[PDB]
Amino acid sequence: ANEGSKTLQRNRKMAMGRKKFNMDPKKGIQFLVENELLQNTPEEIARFLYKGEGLNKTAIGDYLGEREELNLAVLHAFVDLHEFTDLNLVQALRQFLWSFRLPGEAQKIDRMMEAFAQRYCLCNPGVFQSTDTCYVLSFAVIMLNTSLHNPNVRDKPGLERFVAMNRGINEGGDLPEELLRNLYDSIRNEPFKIP
Repeated sequence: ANEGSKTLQRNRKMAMGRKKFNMDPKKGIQFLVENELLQNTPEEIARFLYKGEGLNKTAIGDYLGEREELNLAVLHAFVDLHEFTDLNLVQALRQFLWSFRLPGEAQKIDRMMEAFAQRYCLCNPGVFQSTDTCYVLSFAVIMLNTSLHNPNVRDKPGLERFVAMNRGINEGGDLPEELLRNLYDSIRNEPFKIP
């Protein structure tokens, strides 16, 4: 056909695919793939969602939380797009929790946080020797953020309470108190921005 026309038609179909995605993620991806606007590979779908241009963060999280094989592969590729080397756990969490909004269903959140924990540990080999320590401490940080910054939680845990709540999780030992302190202060001073 002709180049200018084809480009303009493609750009509007792309805009349509975004709206479709935002109503129903699987249908949006289907429209873009069938119209040759997106390659149907786990990494190309993950880059598309990571860019997130005109996409609702809730719908990104909904797609990433589906149980079928391709969605799990896209989730793993999406987490691999995040660079976490030399970031502390809070810095890495701020970045991750901004790229999409977590689904409500506990089983979907579990898959997503497990994938995060694996990426953080692979990127920072010295920090946590167990992915279970990273997973548990990630939820501790998320809950601390709610406790310190939600006015409905009366009596916010102090640093000593936060240290004592996490004893025993570092392969039977404790995490360095300087690590716990730095995470606590980072959260006290700057709440997570949730999309």
